[PDB]
Amino acid sequence: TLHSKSSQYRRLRTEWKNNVYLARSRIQGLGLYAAKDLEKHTMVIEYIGTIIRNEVANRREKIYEEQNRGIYMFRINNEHVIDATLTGGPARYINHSCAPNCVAEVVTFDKEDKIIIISSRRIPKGEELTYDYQFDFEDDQHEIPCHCGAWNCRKWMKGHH
Ligand SMILES: Nc1ncnc2c1ncn2[C@@H]1O[C@H](CSCC[C@H](N)C(=O)O)[C@@H](O)[C@H]1O
Ligand SMILES: [Zn+2]
Repeated sequence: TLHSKSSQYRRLRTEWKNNVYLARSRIQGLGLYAAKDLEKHTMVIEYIGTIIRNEVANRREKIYEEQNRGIYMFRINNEHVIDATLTGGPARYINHSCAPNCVAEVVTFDKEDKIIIISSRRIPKGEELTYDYQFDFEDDQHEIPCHCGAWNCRKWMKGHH
């Protein structure tokens, strides 16, 4: 079926290169933009990387912090993180917004769990892609100023300089 989840994912693997482009962000550093008008609830790009445990992720983040380099991770849940720092794709440049246009959802395809960035509304060509990073207050991580610039911006987020 053309509109099934598995078919959407299969189309994603061939189309994602045409959905997005990397450019200077209107938020911070580099960001990811819609290369074309994207319909609502459409799969945009997969957050690829290496699935690791919290223990492993915290040890990696220390390693990275000692280098002059960005850290690129997506937390799936309390147990696992996708580390995109070494093996990620352009989805790792997607910035946080307190008022985002995309959502990240787990999708299972041929025996694997995947994080797919999905539009939560129509996105015009040239608009920056964002999702909400999901920083819970219960300690866990550090936190930096948020510069997403939205009206309801919580002024803080999880991350690094
Ligand atoms: N709304 C926002 N406000 C401030 N910093 C942000 C942000 N969204 C993303 N970032 C920064 O981007 C990182 C997440 S990865 C996003 C890619 C990053 N902009 C880059 O050019 O490499 C975090 O370390 C954070 O510092
Ligand atoms: Zn914000």
